[PDB]
Amino acid sequence: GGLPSDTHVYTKDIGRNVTIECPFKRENAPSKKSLCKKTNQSCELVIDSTEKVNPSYIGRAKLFMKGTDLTVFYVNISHLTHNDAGLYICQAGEGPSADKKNVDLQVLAPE
Ligand SMILES: *[C@@H]1O[C@H](CO)[C@@H](O)[C@H](O)[C@H]1NC(C)=O
Repeated sequence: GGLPSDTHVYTKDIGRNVTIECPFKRENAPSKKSLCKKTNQSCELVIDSTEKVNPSYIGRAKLFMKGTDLTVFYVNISHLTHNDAGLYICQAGEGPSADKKNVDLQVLAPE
């Protein structure tokens, strides 16, 4: 059951949607906001605030903020597939001072 530090787990049935919460600090409010998916030593872009999106998620992923809450962004992923399962990282900013949040998506799929 090893996880990255302070991981938020989301559990969804196949074909449903998930809204991932990505907290950050004021220092990174002006910076790029992104979600990426872990591979063992790579994190592959899912979507970022420059409107770049992974072809495997286009039409299914949306990145937004809400109200005047200046300290959190959201990524909704719809039409979940078993291949969407796994670890993701939220990032606000770039480099050593970036705010990161570890996320684990569990997708329950047919036997
Ligand atoms: C997304 O899932 C929520 C449950 O968290 C549900 O209320 C909502 O209707 C779903 N939206 C779509 C477009 O499937």
